[PDB]
Amino acid sequence: SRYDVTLDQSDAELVEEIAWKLATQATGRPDDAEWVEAARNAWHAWPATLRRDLAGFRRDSGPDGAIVLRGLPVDSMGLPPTPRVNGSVQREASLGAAVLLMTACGLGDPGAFLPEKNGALVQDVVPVPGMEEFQGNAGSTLLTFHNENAFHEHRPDFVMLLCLRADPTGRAGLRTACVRRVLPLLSDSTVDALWAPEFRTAPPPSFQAPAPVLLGDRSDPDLRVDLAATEPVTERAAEALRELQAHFDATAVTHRLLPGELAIVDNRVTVHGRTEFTPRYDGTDRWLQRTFVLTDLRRSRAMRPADGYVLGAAP
Ligand code: NA
Repeated sequence: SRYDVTLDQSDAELVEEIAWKLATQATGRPDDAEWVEAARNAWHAWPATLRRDLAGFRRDSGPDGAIVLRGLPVDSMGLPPTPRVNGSVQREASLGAAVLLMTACGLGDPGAFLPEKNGALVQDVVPVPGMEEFQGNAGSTLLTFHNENAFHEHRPDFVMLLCLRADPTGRAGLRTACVRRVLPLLSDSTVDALWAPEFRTAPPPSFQAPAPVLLGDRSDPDLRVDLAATEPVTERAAEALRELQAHFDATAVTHRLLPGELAIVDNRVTVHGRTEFTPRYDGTDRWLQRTFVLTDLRRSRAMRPADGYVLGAAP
């Protein structure tokens, strides 16, 4: 499958060399524009095979709206214990930051939101004691299906998750479900409901009108939904969300990520969630790093002071 790519040894070694050079030699640190520039330049040193694979995915993300790359460099011997604080981010140069920011610059540009993880471009996904029930990075209860930052006009176009350390307990898996798999299975009444402006997705409290869930083309729509946050404004809308959830559940691909695996989710067409797990809280738990990609950074300029990578309020 061209949506499941394992790097061959030659390509894996080259990307490792490139990532280490960026991580150790580039001036500044990942959130600095000069480091993102070094990452952009380093991306273009990647093997053509992988650049072609990513370009193909950007053009058409396929029936599941997701790709996984396996065999990317991660510093397993050098990895510290899994962080255990909420809001954990990667401010220092590292191999994980190098891989994520290079790939972001290949697909578009990286971006982040000031009210979420303090606008860091590379964010940790790690379980935190006391946050078990949270619908977010720090939680370990079932994470309900959603588009990332569904409320936001400039929500991520892609969400990238690089696995540093697998969940040792075997119960955690990333779940992705694409509107392309479910649209043909939905009832006419549900489809009609999802095109109507009868859903309210209010911003989270940290970020300080009724609209449709389905967007764009009738046969190949985008979608905008968060099954935790999106509120139906009518009864048919409520029924539509229940049917949509059911079909997401039935058609979702579930992935237990392993070190060196990079999952890239097309957030225009694919929702994601996560199964429940019981953290150990002993430094050995699941550790992903996450970076958002904007396919056209220019569109959010009004929200990006100094033409930076951190989106805040407009106008
Ligand atoms: Na998410």
